Amino acid sequence: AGPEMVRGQVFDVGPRYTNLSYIGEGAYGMVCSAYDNVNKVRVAIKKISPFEHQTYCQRTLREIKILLRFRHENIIGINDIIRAPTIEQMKDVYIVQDLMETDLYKLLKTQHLSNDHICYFLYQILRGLKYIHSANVLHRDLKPSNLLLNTTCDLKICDFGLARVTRWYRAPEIMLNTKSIDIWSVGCILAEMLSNRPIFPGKHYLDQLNHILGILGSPSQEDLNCIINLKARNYLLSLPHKNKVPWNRLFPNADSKALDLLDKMLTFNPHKRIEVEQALAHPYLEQYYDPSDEPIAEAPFKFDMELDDLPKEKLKELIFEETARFQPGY
Ligand SMILES: O=C1c2cc(-c3ccnc(NC4CCOCC4)n3)cn2CCCN1[C@H](CO)c1cccc(Cl)c1
Repeated sequence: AGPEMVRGQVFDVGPRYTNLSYIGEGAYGMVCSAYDNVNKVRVAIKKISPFEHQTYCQRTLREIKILLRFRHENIIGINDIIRAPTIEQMKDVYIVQDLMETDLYKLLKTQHLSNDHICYFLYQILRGLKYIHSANVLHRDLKPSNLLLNTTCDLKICDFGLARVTRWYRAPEIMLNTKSIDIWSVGCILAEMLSNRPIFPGKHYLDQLNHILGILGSPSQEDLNCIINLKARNYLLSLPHKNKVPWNRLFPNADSKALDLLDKMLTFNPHKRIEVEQALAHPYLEQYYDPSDEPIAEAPFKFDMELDDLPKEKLKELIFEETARFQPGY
């Protein structure tokens, strides 16, 4: 037989996983769907090739430990991990996850969402985020392609590769210098569900700022009273005045409760931005909000080691150890 190959990438995941097809990619790897001949369903297999770069090694170890600890309906998990039987041979890691049918990015390219569906998707994003944040974890890269959907509108957040204890979805703080950065991203996603287009599609860093200011209007002095990059501050002060554009002009036929929540998520000042529990409790989400049925994590997630300080080789060792429990005869 042999090991299978997909678009230039070896996928050494047989014999349990076969019939592979491309379904996505990342900076240092690729995702395929595959047939699992044990559970008799198709799965997703995420191949990661990180070991040349320390940063990639850090993220890979964070992603694995986070996801193996988390357990939540609106969060992608890990069912299996494949890697070589010896550390000298381990060049790749294969993370096996539940297969989802599509993502919100694709959905928004092809479909108009009803207000009820927007409401329901927003609720599930926030319910999952509430769990994440309750563990004192930040996702940091929420965007429509990281929101997976199955046939029945169940939603799951994926790609925890940037999790810690994308320009269009990037909060102003990030560019002008916390859980509030995920809230900003969710705001951008809500706006995108409302109009089927990204609200702040900047082509570069400066242009991103101009797009935000183009809607929010010139920042107040309180908005600028904070630690801020000098270049950014000087740049913003060099700009002419910008008027605030009212949400109901940008989104003429949107539910007014949806816009009220949007306004609170897309607040320039992170300290004034709505937090996830308040967002779930907002009137827009009344029909789904159910604090009886919104799990939080038992304890805040913490790492025992300073991953930032460790050399690649030590991290690779840790990855080898973390993944050992999935090896046969363990
Ligand atoms: O982590 C995922 C991922 C995994 C999945 C996933 C998981 C389960 N099912 C389905 N179904 C598909 C069916 C067709 O339509 C789209 C959804 N997708 C999606 N993503 C999002 C994009 C790919 N990356 C990340 C980058 O962000 C990544 C991957 C590999 C290496 C590296 Cl370095 C990073």
